Amino acid sequence: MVLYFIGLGLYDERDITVKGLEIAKKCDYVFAEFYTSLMAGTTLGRIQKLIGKEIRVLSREDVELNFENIVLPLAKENDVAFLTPGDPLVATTHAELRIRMKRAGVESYVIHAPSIYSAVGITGLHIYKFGKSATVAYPEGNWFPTSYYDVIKENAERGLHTLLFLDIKAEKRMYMTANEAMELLLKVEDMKKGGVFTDDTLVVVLARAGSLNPTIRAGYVKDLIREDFGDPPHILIVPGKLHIVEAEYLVEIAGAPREILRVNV
Amino acid sequence: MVLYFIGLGLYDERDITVKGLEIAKKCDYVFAEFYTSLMAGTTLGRIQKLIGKEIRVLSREDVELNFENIVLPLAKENDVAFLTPGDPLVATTHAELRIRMKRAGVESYVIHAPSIYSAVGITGLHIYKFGKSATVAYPEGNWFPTSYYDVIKENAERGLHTLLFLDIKAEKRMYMTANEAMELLLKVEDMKKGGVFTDDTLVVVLARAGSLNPTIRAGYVKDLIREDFGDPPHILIVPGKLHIVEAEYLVEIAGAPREILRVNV
Ligand SMILES: Nc1ncnc2c1ncn2[C@@H]1O[C@H](CSCC[C@H](N)C(=O)O)[C@@H](O)[C@H]1O
Ligand code: NA
Ligand SMILES: [Pt+2]
Ligand SMILES: [Pt+2]
Repeated sequence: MVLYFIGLGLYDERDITVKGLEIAKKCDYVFAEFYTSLMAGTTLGRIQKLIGKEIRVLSREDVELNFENIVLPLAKENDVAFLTPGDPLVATTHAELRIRMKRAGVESYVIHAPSIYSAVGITGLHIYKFGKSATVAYPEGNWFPTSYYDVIKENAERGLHTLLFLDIKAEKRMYMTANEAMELLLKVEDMKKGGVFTDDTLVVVLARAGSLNPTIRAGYVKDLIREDFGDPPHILIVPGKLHIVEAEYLVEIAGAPREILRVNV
Repeated sequence: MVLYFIGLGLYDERDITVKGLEIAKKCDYVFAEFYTSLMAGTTLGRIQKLIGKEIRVLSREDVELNFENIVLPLAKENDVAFLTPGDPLVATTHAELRIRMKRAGVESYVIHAPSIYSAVGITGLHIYKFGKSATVAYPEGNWFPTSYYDVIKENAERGLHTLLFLDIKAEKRMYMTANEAMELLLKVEDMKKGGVFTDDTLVVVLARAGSLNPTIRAGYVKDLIREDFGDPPHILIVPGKLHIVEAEYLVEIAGAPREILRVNV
């Protein structure tokens, strides 16, 4: 009868909510996708064991082109679950999926889970101060995306922080590191020369949020661009004018240079 | 003392994550606070029953002024859990708390949970398009705050959505409804004449996020300002120019007027 959008959380299979687990356990069919993000702390096997169901993993093409062709033949007889990393509707196009299903006569429910979008709070940066978000995409051939640079510019001018989701090619097992995003940004700066992202820009890196020991680091690009932040996933943040308490957190928790406390300079 | 910040999630006692529940059960002492927000879909008794541990509630004062005298000296040699609605560290007081503990030589870990910041994704509005967020506070005495109005203007001006939290008196359990928020915003519009919030402005109201049956409504102020959105807490969002996909989602899921497909896209 119905379709469940169930988020699995940030890091591992335990990041799912109790609500999500109890509902997943009782679904007749369980589908999942693992291309919108990376859950570096678990495996398909562990998730299957926790839920006690066999999980059919879908590729991006299966979902975007054949979702209703794969699910309709079931959702019309049985309860179906669709599992995704983090929160199913955050920084994905899965919301549009609910539209398809509804037009096809299948009602759906969403079960939220920890998302990187709110997890940024662990960096000490005021979540309300974040502005428009962007994604740093891998260049492809001659195509070199650069719009994320303009987003940073617009937010920074307003004194707002910029959350930069990093690119991922799940089928090639390529997960963009914060180091790589910084290299790409330095190159876009070299081209545009807007003084938006340079060696002296203060950035914040959050790696593997959701794990008990995520990597939280802050400092100037020149010092962090070659630093090892551990395995992916990574998220990069370009803060705006800092609040003193934001600077305190970055210094005391993220090991930032004590000089940022002079938010005046 | 190792301190575990554990988020309780959006609505009820099942919104905590499997990870949070298990860690909370392993902790010798479990504290909680419900002053930053309330868990409107459940009760302390129900959360206590699920966690299977005695839950010691702490007031805003207990936390901000005496946390080191209550939690620490109690949990000399043990692990302590501190339960908070939503996702820990989203609220500023939690981040400050972590800094304080670190200075006191106390290490802490964070177990994330769904936050309203990511949950709003259920409105169909793309998360990347949200800009600076703000809170609508009641005017009182000789004080009439209006900054939240400027936040809307700056965001919408750039085609960004504005997430608006509504005033809450946790201790007294009093909430500002979306209706009241709308009246206040119109009152501010009359004072500023910015053409930012009027009877023709498109807004979205979200209530009981986390619940399996949340209330998601979209429409013009003139139509929504007297609608019954149910029990608080409510969340008000003033979107910017809509993506056609966003608009279709609002029409088909949040019952928005077909009219938005040509007026707000
Ligand atoms: N646990 C994590 N730690 C650090 N970054 C993460 C992360 N999870 C996701 N990200 C970031 O977000 C990108 C995927 S976008 C999908 C986000 C997911 N829907 C959610 O709600 O969390 C990743 O490439 C990475 O840039
Ligand atoms: Na935001
Ligand atoms: Pt989208
Ligand atoms: Pt919250």
